[PDB]
Amino acid sequence: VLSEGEWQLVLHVWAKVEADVAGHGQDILIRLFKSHPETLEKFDRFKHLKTEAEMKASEDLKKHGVTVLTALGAILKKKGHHEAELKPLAQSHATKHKIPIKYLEFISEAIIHVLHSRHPGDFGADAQGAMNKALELFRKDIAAKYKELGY
Ligand code: HEM
Repeated sequence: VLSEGEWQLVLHVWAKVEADVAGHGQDILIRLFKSHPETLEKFDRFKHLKTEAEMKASEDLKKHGVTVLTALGAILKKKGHHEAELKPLAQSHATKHKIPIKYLEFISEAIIHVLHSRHPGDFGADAQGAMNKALELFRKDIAAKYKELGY
């Protein structure tokens, strides 16, 4: 369970993200796809993209990054009380999009990396640790839903 102090560190840096949702979403998905190409293959929308420049030029990718970060922000602001938000997300990702938990670990690493690059003054080690804990909680709770469903 995150402490109040940990949630403050998480939401302080997240408020900085929300100033440029789309640019963060691009950086994060591109890092994900470059660092873990298996993840790109899960996206019929995006698997035609073969270079970083093509990824950065795709408006559809930018739109999707906004969708992803908007959902994540809504979850983070619940400070753990996110059951209702995770239900549909876990269901779609387990049963329709077929995303392993490990790939959620990979996107978490990309989120952390981009936050560090964009917001170093609000993302020192204490804040990095807190954000890691928040994304771990996210994964833990999705994984329990995956297990219920047999994924
Ligand atoms: C922070 C973690 C993530 C969040 C918050 C998130 C959120 C979302 C949201 C809100 C949607 C649209 C509604 C829905 O279908 O549930 C979606 C769609 C989708 N997600 Fe995620 N997602 C996450 C991680 C991932 C990862 C790591 C992958 C793949 C490696 C993935 C693959 C997909 C796919 C394939 C779709 C459908 C895209 C389409 O064709 O329109 N998601 N995600």
